Amino acid sequence: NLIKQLQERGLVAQVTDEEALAERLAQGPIALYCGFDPTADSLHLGHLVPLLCLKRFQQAGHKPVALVGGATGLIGDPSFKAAERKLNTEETVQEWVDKIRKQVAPFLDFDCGENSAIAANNYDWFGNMNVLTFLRDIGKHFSVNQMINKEAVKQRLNREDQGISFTEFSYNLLQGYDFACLNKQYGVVLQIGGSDQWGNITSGIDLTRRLHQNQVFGLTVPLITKADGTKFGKTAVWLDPKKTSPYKFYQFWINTADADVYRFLKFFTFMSIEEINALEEEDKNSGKAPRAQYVLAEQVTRLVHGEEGLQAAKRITECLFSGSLSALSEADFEQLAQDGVPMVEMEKGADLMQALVDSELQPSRGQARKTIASNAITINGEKQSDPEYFFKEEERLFGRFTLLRRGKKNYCLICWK
Amino acid sequence: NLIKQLQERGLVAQVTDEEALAERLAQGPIALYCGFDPTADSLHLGHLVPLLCLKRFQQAGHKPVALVGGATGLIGDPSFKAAERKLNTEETVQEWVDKIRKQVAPFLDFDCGENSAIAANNYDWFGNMNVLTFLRDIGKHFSVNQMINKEAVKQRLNREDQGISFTEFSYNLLQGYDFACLNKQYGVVLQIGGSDQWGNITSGIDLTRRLHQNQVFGLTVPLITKADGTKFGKTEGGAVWLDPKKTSPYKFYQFWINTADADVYRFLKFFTFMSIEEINALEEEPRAQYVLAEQVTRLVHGEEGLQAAKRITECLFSGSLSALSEADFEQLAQDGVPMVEMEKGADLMQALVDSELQPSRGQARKTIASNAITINGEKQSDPEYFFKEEERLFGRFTLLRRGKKNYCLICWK
Ligand SMILES: Nc1ccn([C@@H]2O[C@H](COS(=O)(=O)NC(=O)[C@@H](N)Cc3ccc(O)cc3)[C@@H](O)[C@H]2O)c(=O)n1
Ligand SMILES: Nc1ccn([C@@H]2O[C@H](COS(=O)(=O)NC(=O)[C@@H](N)Cc3ccc(O)cc3)[C@@H](O)[C@H]2O)c(=O)n1
Ligand SMILES: [Cl-]
Repeated sequence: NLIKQLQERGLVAQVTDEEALAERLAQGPIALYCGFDPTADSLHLGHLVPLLCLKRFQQAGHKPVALVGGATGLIGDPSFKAAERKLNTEETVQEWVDKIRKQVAPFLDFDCGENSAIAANNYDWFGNMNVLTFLRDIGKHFSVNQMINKEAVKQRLNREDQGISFTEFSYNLLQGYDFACLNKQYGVVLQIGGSDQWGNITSGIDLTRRLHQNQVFGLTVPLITKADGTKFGKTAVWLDPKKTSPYKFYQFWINTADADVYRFLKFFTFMSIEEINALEEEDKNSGKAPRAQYVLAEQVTRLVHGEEGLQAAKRITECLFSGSLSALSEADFEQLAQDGVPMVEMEKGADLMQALVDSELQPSRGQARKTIASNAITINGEKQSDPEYFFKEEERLFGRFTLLRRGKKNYCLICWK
Repeated sequence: NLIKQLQERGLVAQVTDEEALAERLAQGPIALYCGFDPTADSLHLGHLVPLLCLKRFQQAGHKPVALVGGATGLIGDPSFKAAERKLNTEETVQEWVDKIRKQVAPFLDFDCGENSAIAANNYDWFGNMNVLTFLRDIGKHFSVNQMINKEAVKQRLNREDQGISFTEFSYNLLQGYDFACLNKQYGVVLQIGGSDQWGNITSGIDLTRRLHQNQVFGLTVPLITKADGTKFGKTEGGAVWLDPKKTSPYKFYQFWINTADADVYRFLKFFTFMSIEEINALEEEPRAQYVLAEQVTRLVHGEEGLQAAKRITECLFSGSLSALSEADFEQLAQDGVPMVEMEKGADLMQALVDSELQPSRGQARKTIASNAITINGEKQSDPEYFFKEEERLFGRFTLLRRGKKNYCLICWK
């Protein structure tokens, strides 16, 4: 029972007619879908949970359809968003569409027979639909009375100053129609998404019933919450390495709290529930701190960034920890400059004293002198006690980088020129 | 000032930026519009007041655009309507568009130089507009918070069972964009309509600022009211239509004759081109109901229509029918007097029973014997009487009267 398995991982927030759906799943393979709107040039961890759920359905023999919102990204989903978003250009949305389609593709199997993945784009049907056709054939089935009371938009109707345009208000109908379209095109009978998408999903179930007279289902995945109450992925943790480096991504998982690590293994990895429970039991019964954060970091970094990406994240982690930077490549230093450690700009010939001031590692030049004399500053992991020390020509790695460290953990990469 | 002249006729319910509109009108000809949606095969008396206002503006040198809602008629205006309307088909709406366009045309001048009237149809811009273009280019300028606060839809936003669909809720944007579209195509700077249209007009004014950076104005006419509080133009038969096949010229003329004294002077101002000074002079007296009937019947049905209405009224008052044509008896059969279809050979007693002028043959006999019945205006007091063939006028009609006023037209099969 796939639904029961997903429930056991904590991956089911809500599900329409659970018995009929589980009966349909047990009968044989179904076609299902999840949509992703292009509101940026990359997906982030928030999007990864339902994307991996598409893969979990596919592993059970079901056929996943990953829709990219070519049309809906030109409209804007207001679902649980406090403010109206500016419209993006057709040109920008198209660029993002191609980037998101290409980022999604490696997470699903496009070559496993009858249940092979499908890439879809709702611009295929909205790009040539007339307004009167939309208002009549689709709009007649929506009650504004019900629409204005939906949890996803109700708060936007409290104050006109923090209101909702007719454009964003119409979004719910567009997503509704997509479900009817995919049902007609591929026999899609299930739509999945994060919990904020419930209302957009249920509109699609109801519309499919009115237009195609078919029974379809919805299933939502919970929005990720931390046990301490703070906002998840607040450092967004992007999937694109040029937005969030494999090193920053790996470190994000390493620093998961003990209260979140087992839930996160369930949500973000393909480890069996038995292996995750064995790992939790081992951490519970070992007289030591948990090791689960290391397993989670390895699993998700390999999944998103491959073995190359995981090996770079570990190599960088190792070199920063050990102090020895000889193993680091220029590409590894580029990850550090991007987002791995705080970084600053400085011209070659600088004394160790002045490097510490602009990096915000020291308040003044007078303080810098005593901190060097106390043998508290390292240059590329080598202890340097001389206050009057100037960096050697071999110390500027790839003629552009030097890693400053004050104490055990305060870093600043200097990007030379 | 044309605005002040409309105000003294009581034709101004609301007007936007009034001092600026008055100054724009005084400077020279403007282009203005009023829209009419196809929800029937004919307009009715409710549509006449804004239609005549387009003519009032054209007489002052302005250029009227009479819009027929080929696209909006496929959507449905919910403004101050208690319930959701069923959608009409594209084929039905198109038939009605052509009928309404043809009905409107004689009221305006399409051949008077620069200010010649224009027939417009919003299907010309919405019939092919892409949904994403409409949602982005138009819908982004509309606040749902403002829309739900429009007076026209407040009664529909409290209970789902007396609710509003997304289709009817979008209507306000279509009418809003028509004003922007006409401003761009023709330099239209004013929209007029009944007072129920205020919210739809103001959305168009706002949208025109947002889209074209142009200042445009709105003016509404009051919804015609009756002093006694009852609905205007609601007769026993229903609405008072402009189409003579729905409401005969005679029935039309009689509706106006029977206007209450408390309404007649106000109605002369709304429905006629008589000067305000003459109406006020007429009030000093009444001839007003006859003047109102003559003016509005001539305006809607022409001189022929008015003459037919007067000739029928006179023949029915006098009982003398020789002046009636077969077309006049057709008006009587349609809606002029009660009518009954009968097989030839029926006796006078049976015609009285079948027409419900009498409850039984026995009673009919006494009523005939009492000299209460006329056949084509001639007394017939023989209770055993059978109609003569010559009494079937045009081989088809025989008008019966019981007492001095109860008519029934027999239409022979
Ligand atoms: N922090 C977050 C952010 C997003 N998500 C989930 O990720 C998925 C993609 O997020 S999204 O791109 O913002 N999605 C939307 O805006 C959806 N309206 C996209 C869409 C769905 C179906 C369709 O027919 C057309 C379009 C959705 O299922 C969200 O619920 C999430 O789970 N947690
Ligand atoms: N009893 C009545 C009935 C109608 N009217 C007035 O007659 C005019 C036509 O009536 S109507 O056909 O119901 N009008 C509508 O539905 C308008 N929404 C038609 C319309 C206007 C502008 C536009 O760009 C597109 C469409 C409108 O101005 C009404 O306010 C009136 O004054 N009294
Ligand atoms: Cl006879």
